[PDB]
Amino acid sequence: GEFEKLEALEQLQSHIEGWEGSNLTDICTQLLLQGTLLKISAGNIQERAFFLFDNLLVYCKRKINGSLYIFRGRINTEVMEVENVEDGTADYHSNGYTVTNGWKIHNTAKNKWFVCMAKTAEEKQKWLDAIIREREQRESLKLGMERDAYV
Repeated sequence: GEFEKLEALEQLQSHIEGWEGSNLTDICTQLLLQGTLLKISAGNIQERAFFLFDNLLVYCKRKINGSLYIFRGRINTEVMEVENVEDGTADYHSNGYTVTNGWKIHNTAKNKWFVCMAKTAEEKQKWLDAIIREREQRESLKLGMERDAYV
């Protein structure tokens, strides 16, 4: 049930070194998707492990020692926007490199944009679908609660 998932979250976080901020078991309940993506941010091109939880996106550098990942950043999905990027696009957001299977993420709390690229079109679609699902679940929960408070 819910409790075994929380234990799983604590275990997952134990594989991430240098964690910043609140713990996964305090704000999340599930993992929608994990995978490797190319991240282009502020002139830097870096491969990262991305984790999309309910309410939270985490990205890490890939690394008895249980550490597999090095914490690099997190975004509250409530303040995250996503914008499609069409294949063949090349501008300063991608350092002038041609983007394929890519998209942009806006961290609105830090007013910061960065580009993500997957290796395949199917993997890109999997990410876009998971981002949509995360947002839909979160909005459904929130609207339900507000409906309860309002009526």
